[PDB]
Amino acid sequence: IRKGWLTINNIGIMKGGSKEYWFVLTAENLSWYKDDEEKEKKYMLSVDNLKLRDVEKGFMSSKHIFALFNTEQRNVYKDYRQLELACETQEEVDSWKASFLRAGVYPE
Repeated sequence: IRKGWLTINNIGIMKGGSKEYWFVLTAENLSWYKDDEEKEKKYMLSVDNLKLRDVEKGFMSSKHIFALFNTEQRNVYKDYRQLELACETQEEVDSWKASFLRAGVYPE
């Protein structure tokens, strides 16, 4: 539904803390790539089982932040703080959230 660059701020210390990844959001799958060639298909998140979450006051609010989480299945994607995602502006976060809603991701 929507493709573009998207930063993750919660990554295991053996790789790095913050890195930009290519993200493709569809109703069938949420596919994450190291680059914009759409060749690696490193992993995919579930669309219908995944949920959007807002973050409470107290998080680092210079970046615009939201989160992806799942609780119904054992496959919780390693729960890197319930897949916290961040963008430079609120418009990117809202466009992502709307794309998740169109894919089939339910609101909180």
